[PDB]
Amino acid sequence: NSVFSWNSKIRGYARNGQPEEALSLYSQMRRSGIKPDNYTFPFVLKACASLSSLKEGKQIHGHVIKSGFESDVYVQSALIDMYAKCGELEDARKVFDEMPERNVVSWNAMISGYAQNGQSEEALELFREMQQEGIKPSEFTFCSVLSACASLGSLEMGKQIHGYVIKSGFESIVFVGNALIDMYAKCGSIEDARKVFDEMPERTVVSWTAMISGYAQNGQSEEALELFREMQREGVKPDEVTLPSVLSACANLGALEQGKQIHAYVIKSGFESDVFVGSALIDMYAKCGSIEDARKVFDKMPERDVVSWNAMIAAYAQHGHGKEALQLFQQMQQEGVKPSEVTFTSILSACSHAGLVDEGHHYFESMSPDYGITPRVEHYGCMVDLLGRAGRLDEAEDLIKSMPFQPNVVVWGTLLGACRVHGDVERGERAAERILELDPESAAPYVLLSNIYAAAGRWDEAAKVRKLMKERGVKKEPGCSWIEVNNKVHEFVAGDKSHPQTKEIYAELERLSKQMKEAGYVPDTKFVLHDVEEEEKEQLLCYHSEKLAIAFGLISTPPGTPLRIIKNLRVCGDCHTATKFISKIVGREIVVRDANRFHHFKDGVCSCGDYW
RNA sequence: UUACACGUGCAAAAUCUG
Ligand SMILES: [Zn+2]
Ligand SMILES: [Zn+2]
Repeated sequence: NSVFSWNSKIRGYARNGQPEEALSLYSQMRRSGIKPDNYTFPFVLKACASLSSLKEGKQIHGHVIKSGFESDVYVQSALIDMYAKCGELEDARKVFDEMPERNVVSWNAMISGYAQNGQSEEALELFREMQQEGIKPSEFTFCSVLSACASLGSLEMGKQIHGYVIKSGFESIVFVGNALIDMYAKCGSIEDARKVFDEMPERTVVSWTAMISGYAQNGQSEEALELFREMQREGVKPDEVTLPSVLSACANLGALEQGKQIHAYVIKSGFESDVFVGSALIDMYAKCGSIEDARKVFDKMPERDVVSWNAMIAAYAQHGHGKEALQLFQQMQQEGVKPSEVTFTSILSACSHAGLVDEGHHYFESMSPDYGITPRVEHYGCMVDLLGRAGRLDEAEDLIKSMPFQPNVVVWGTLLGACRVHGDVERGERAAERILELDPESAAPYVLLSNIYAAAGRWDEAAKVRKLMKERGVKKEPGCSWIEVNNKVHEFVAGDKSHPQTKEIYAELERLSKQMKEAGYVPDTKFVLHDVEEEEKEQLLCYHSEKLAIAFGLISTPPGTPLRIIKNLRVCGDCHTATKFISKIVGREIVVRDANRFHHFKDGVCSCGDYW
């Protein structure tokens, strides 16, 4: 044929997404005796960068040398991109440094090469050199350096780039705007991200995903879910990257139903084999009270990274299956998956909630010797949690002081919560004091100390701690348990008499306590922390938040149906005993969550073995 | 005049009285 005919065929396949066809035609063209020129090399090199075929890229680079195209800006810039997309920033920089003449694209190719290979600062440094040479940026430049800002978190740098974008007339480019959304979220300004998102003239799925990820990562899970529904309302179809962030919001909200819907979408749309989708699925099921479904997703997973293992390890940890979490960590090492810091936080949390004191000390002490993992403040908080639940409050406080980190509200709150369980009034005062200096607005140290005093019979003291809370304007979030029945969650506080079906819920509670009394249940009043006679103390135990949520569940669901209840507070001992009696009385498996840990009541016992 | 583009999931604690 001709060089034009060969170039047009190669050009078509290189930009269409058929890099091997472009390279096969390159070989046939060379065998044919047709000499490729500067209109062949950029598209053939583009195909190499697409396939990351470094060996062929150097082969074509050799052809460029022999053909005498070393001074061509198009050929050299394609060489920069090829080496950069092949993970060879050194050779990409050597091409860039030796170009006798470059343009914006050659600068963009090198800057994108740095930013795309975990090299965000050398990208910004080259971008700053670009101003000193008076090179006008393009939409590609601003899109690439905004991705570097997002990775580094420099908001003031990105604020300057956003301004430069507007002054350069690129604010309506969908790529540039998508970068601004991701940058602003990753830099801590979710509001500036929403402003760019709202003012956008055109929004792809990347636009909706970057906004939703920014919300779910920032705690606003109700809003990421609302934008997911609004995205479907506008006819935008989520890809395989949208659902992981969406499922992470379902896990935070206990939206077991919602998360089930996404799983059906995942099956229908062929995303079932994606690691991110699988890791988000096991995390969703676990945080929603279904360790069984979480294990099923982990089993069927065709491929697993360290996050998929860490998610299932944290799944067992949160559900009190400490031993099972430790078997998984061993198969991780046998299957050649190195443990991260997130791995050790999860297995240490598993040992804490399951009482594996010996094993918890082993993995913690062996975390840095036998593994490159160095201790974060989260691993020490796990140890304070482990010792606190084992009753070793002296070792817990001594670890807090000797900690190579500055103590926080979590690590002292762990000790304070443990003092509540074991009745250490003195240590409770000390722990509550250190929390108030760290944060004076947290209502937890007040109610905790008020509960500690009231448990000790120090009513006058407890009244003053409650008095001091009301005068400092400290507001506490109501302890409540909710239960999803027919896609409608149902919130219940202790002694709640505001529910529509209150009289049938309470009559059910009366019928239940009748059977519980015959089964041998005797409520103790030492667990009631109110200075009230015995007649109302047993009545107060009867109407706790989860006891209302159970009573509503078994009057609105068929008999024998498993019930799930999510609370924001730890269950007391007598209510843990009462739910054990209820589990066999009603013939159901009742899954109740504390602040984080899950209980499983079945056939008259709980999976925690009365250790939580 | 070719070449250069953006979005990912897994981290320890506490509120039974709002
Ligand atoms: Zn209770
Ligand atoms: Zn239990």
